[PDB]
Amino acid sequence: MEIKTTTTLHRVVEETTKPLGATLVVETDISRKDVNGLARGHLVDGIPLCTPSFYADIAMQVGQYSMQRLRGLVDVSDMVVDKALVPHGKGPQLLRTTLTMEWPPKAAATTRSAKVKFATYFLDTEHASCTVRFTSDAQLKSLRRSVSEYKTHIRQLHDGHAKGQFMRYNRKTGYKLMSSMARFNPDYMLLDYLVLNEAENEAASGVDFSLGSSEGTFAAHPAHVDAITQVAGFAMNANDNVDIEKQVYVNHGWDSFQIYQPLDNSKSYQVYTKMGQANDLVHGDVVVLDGEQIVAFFRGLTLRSVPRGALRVVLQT
Amino acid sequence: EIKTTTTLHRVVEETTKPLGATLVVETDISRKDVNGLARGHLVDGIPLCTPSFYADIAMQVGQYSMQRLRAGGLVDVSDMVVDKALVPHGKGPQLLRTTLTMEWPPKAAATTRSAKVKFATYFADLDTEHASCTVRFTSDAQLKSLRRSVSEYKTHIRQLHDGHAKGQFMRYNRKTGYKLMSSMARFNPDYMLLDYLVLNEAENEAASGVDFSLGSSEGTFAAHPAHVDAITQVAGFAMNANDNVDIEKQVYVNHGWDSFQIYQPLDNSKSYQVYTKMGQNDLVHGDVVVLDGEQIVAFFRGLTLRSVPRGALRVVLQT
Ligand SMILES: CCCCCCCCCCCCCCCC(=O)O
Ligand SMILES: CCCCCCCCCCCCCCCC(=O)O
Repeated sequence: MEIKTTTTLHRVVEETTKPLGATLVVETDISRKDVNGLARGHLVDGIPLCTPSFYADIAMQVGQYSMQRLRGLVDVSDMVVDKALVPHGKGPQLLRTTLTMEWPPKAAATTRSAKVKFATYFLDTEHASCTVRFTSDAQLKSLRRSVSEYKTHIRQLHDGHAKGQFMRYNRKTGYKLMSSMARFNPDYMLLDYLVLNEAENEAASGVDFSLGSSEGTFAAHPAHVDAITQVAGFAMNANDNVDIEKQVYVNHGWDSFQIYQPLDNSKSYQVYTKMGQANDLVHGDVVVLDGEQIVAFFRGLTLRSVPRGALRVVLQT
Repeated sequence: EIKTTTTLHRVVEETTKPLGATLVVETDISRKDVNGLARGHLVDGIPLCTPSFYADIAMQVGQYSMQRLRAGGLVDVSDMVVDKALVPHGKGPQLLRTTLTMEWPPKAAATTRSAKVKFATYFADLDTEHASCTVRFTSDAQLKSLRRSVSEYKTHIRQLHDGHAKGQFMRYNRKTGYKLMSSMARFNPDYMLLDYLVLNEAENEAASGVDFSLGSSEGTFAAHPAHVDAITQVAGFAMNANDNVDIEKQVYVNHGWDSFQIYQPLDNSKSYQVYTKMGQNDLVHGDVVVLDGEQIVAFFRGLTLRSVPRGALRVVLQT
């Protein structure tokens, strides 16, 4: 019955079932040595930051649990990041995840979504929220039919590079290109290579999870998931016309995220995205493949253009 | 005469004698017409004067001394050694004094072919000794040799472009290249003159198009500091842009060079082709050639870069 504790889910604070719904509150001390390093995924202006993928992992966990006890794909949807979470590492820093569900009398078994909120307590700060959904395989089946199409897009990008049309970045050079904006926890530096067609903010990347350490138990390793979103972040910020000393594209959230095959830390995967031009926001889909197999998919991944200076000022505040 | 220019403000001392002579000139790097120019690179928020700044002044005091001791010449800024960083504070006057000294037999001075030059800052009524070099009134032997190798340099350049066209080498557009180096150093906009650069990392070999029309370069000079620094930037980028070089830990910085000659004016409206093969203690060296189509424009022989810890660099500059 009880939910399994993991590297990213440490304790159950509250769990109460009710006739018209239920509530599940879990806790994670992001200062604990087995997870503190992981909670510090990005580094901006010397300030450590927790990535959206961190919340997504916990969401999948409390979602998969809730879905299994009222009765198989869990979609971490409508992800919204409101305030940065800085893992200070000075004693306990409790991140509380609250999941809530509602349903008509004796109809709990048909519930297909739940609201999730993420906030730290010493209330400290409300950081993010999302809606976990127990979705259908309609999208998966659709993606499977488009596999050859994605493969062709990927192939065309490599052919373009082979003709000197698009840039191909080796891992260390790509991270170097982004280094004035942000540095990454070594365990998060999983992009092996990336071919970028700047004209369409379109990229094909090889992500190799064997390039980092990922010990622990998770639903979806935060480093693996963040790596997937990094392909889109790089596609935007690596454009010749984007001056990262003045304006940069940062994570905002996403509309939908589904994983169909476990994210193996010994394997490499192919990631493809065409973000496009796009007010203040840009959005696009990101697909992950393992050869001919559909592994995961972000629908509506959203990035926001913000002043580099303002970003710094806020983080330093 | 010793015409004053944007980088040479006034004569502090000039004494000619039987066994030689001395020429001391002064440059207030805070003056509005040259202050921005003296701030070529920015490392950890600290502005830095580039070696090319000294080279410009050296060419000036050198050309002057040369044309003066003769009844009529290529000036080589050789043995350039940069000892201490020069940080243009912009807090009032900052006097950079250039001292040139010559020596010769009692017979005739018209045969003098070199002069010692030193660069150091002094307060208003010594601050730090920054660099030194030996200006030489050289022959055209090297120029003639370089002209015979033009087709060879052209082929190296062509091969780099052909490699890129096959996906073998990286080609960096101007802004992307500066972005790649931005965590290590930022540049005065007038110094961001590299239009594109094709790099063969295996041999730290690069072919770059430098376009002087990409920056502002108003004023009078012998060799504009931004133009000359841009030439050396091709080699600096070739080294620091290697995938195996982690600029968060180690970086290749300017050290100086053995020889530098300019054969054609460095026109601020033109673009030029720059080629270097730096190849593999803590020092690396190589030659850098500048072409204008089929014409040899300039040449650095023995340009030297030094590998230094990124953090140590920061600590030193902050001090
Ligand atoms: C082969 C390329 C390797 C380099 C990959 C770099 C990934 C860059 C991702 C840019 C987004 C990071 C910006 C941090 C701010 C934020 O999103 O909250
Ligand atoms: C097309 C490429 C454009 C980018 C050109 C970047 C030139 C980088 C040069 C690296 C040397 C700069 C290091 C400063 C420290 C020093 O030399 O004293």
